[PDB]
Amino acid sequence: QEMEGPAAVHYQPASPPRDACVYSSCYSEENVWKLCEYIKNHDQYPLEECYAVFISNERKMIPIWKQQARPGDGPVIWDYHVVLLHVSSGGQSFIYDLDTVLPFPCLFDTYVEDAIKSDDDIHPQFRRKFRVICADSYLKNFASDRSHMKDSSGNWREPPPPYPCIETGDSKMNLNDFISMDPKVGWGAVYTLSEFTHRFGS
Repeated sequence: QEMEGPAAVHYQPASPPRDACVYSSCYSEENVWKLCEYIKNHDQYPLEECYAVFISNERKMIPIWKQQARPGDGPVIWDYHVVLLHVSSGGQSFIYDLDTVLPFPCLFDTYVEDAIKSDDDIHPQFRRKFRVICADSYLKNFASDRSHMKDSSGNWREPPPPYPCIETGDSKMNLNDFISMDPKVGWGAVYTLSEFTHRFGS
């Protein structure tokens, strides 16, 4: 036997269940934005406890396991993927990934163990980096005109979300500044996988 060294065993989700959330496949940056907006307006949790987390790397090829786009034990290779992180007040973190087959939400350590896995034996050009943006900053600064989702003829590669493009007073398109893992670009903090787990893991 081993006991753990606050637990949040009665943690109340910051969002509705998965199937009740606004969602479009291949627009996880917007799916997470919409979760942030829900949390802002629901007055249950301080928005500052929440973060948008972009996952990508220099070559824009990151494996993520336990993804609904590929059922089974293999990974999806994304150019980037976005999830929501809630650091609950007691210290336990939860990941909200509308594309995972893991629970929604999922304990942070379980998400890292099963969906991310170790980079130790991964070919180095697939290794994962994480850009962590305060949810308040994400709502204030993110903008996407969806121009990255069109084919060479200007038609949609994947059907867009059924509402107007997210824009701010300052920008109509800065998605590349969130996908980038250059800490001199954009908002938030950039972590390697081990830095990310060191910072938020139990």
